[PDB]
Amino acid sequence: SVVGGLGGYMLGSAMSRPMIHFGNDWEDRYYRENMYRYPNQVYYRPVSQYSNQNNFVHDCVNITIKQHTVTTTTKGENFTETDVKMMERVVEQMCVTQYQKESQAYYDGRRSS
Repeated sequence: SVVGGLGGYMLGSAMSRPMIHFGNDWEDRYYRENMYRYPNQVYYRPVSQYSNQNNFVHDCVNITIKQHTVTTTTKGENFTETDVKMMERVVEQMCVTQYQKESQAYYDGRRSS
């Protein structure tokens, strides 16, 4: 299964974008401009071999950014470490929450959810 070019991951739903302002006086305004460039969603693996939360998040901050750092970057996207970092933050935030949900779609079978 491949939701375009994943290869064998899930691809999440798209949601609002966190306002990431970093405590800086350029990184807020910088991100506020360029934020539309980022994937509005994240890639991931099933939590059914993870049990932690943060392990999953590293493993999906990996795949999401990796994909965009190879995939979009070959298709005439091109970003800096500075942008790749704003992506890093965004993906971290969105992925923790994707985890909380897919967790509630992994262990949930013992409840009604």
